[PDB]
Amino acid sequence: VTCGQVDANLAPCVPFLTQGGEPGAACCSGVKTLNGNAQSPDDRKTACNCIKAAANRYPNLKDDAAQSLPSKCGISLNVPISRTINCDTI
Ligand SMILES: CCCCCCCCCCCCCC(=O)O
Repeated sequence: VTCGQVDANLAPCVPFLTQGGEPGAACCSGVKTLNGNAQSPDDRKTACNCIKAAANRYPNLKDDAAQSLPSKCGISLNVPISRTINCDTI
């Protein structure tokens, strides 16, 4: 896991994460790839920190979009999309 790969995976989620609505196929696919790549505790902690960085790019981030993404994509998300998560607890 690198932050560049996290950014690539989550890029198609940016409109949903910033405007609400539904994630869409490309976003759900991106998140499933990420979730697939966060296979170890280290990978998960690393991904968590990169996702937190990404989430903190957008002053207009919709936290409830972020919170609804796993249910809308049908996945158990190992690394939640959050601006404030402490990644040590992942
Ligand atoms: C369970 C994941 C396998 C699906 C692989 C690509 C799916 C992309 C569209 C995602 C929509 C959610 C599907 C689902 O997990 O039920």
